[PDB]
Amino acid sequence: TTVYLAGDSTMAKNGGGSGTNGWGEYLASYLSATVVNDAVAGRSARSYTREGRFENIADVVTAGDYVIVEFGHNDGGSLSTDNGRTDCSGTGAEVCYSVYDGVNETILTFPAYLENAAKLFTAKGAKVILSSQTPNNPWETGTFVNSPTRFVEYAELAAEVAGVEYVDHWSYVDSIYETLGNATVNSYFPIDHTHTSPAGAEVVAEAFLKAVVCTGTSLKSVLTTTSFEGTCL
Ligand SMILES: *[C@@H]1O[C@H](CO)[C@@H](O[C@@H]2O[C@H](CO)[C@@H](O[C@@H]3O[C@H](CO[C@@H]4O[C@H](CO[C@H]5O[C@H](CO)[C@@H](O)[C@H](O)[C@@H]5O)[C@@H](O)[C@H](O[C@H]5O[C@H](CO)[C@@H](O)[C@H](O)[C@@H]5O)[C@@H]4O)[C@@H](O)[C@H](O)[C@@H]3O)[C@H](O)[C@H]2NC(C)=O)[C@H](O)[C@H]1NC(C)=O
Ligand SMILES: *[C@@H]1O[C@H](CO)[C@@H](O)[C@H](O)[C@H]1NC(C)=O
Repeated sequence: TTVYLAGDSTMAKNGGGSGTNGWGEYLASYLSATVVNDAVAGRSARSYTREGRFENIADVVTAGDYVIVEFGHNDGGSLSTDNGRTDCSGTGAEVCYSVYDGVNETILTFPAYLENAAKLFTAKGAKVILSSQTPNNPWETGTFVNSPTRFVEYAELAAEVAGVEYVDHWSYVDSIYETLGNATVNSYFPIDHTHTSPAGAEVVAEAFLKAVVCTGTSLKSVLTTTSFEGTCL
């Protein structure tokens, strides 16, 4: 059994550089399956699709494998000044067109990109888990602010439409950050409000596993332990 990870710098090996790391690097210790971290810094559901990265996973994934997909951090912004990451606005079959990198690109909505990827994998017999994005430092201002982005609800909507599983990674990380407090959580963000230090990445990976155990996600089958702090919800 192999577990494929698709995400951005919050999940990727080496995080966003400068001594930060991604949560995907701390999962293997807790699973009895091989973990393949295909997350890449700076990608959105759009650019990950355009670069052929979902396709690459589709080529090698087999029946029984898992694929965890988590995007959102790089999916917003303005299409007016196209950075190549921003998805088309909307929750369904809306299409946007923008010239980027020498191509008049057809751009889909965030849910559509995730639904299309889920369909490719599911048809081959893989188990897909769509996960909401992790939060930027919620204590950046000295007080706790719970402010989910639109991509948290979109990931949930996508899983529902594609018929796959959903793990609310956002809520589980924000719940543990709230309890850890201001000083500790700020220490997890060494250079900006997005990229976690190795300790923050470990806490973020544990929060994903807490969410899996609490919700009864299929990944439960390859977990080596259920001893993680925090509570269900
Ligand atoms: C929530 O938790 C945070 C983190 O624990 C609390 O903030 C810390 O509070 C302690 C105690 O008050 C501060 O420690 C003091 O620091 C001063 C020196 O002044 C400061 O210098 C810091 C270092 O600067 C360098 O490093 C930075 C990081 O790499 C870099 O960005 C700089 O360019 C520079 O190279 C600096 O981080 C700090 O900035 C903060 O304060 C400014 C106030 O004017 C503000 O503009 C800025 O946005 C930051 O908030 C400040 O310049 C020492 O003289 C003193 O002895 C003591 O060690 C510590 O600096 C704070 N850290 C941070 C990250 O803010 C915070 O109080 C808690 N919030 C609440 C509401 O409780
Ligand atoms: C991109 O393609 C769409 C649909 O084919 C078209 O309407 C639009 O004008 C094209 N963009 C440019 C800059 O030509």
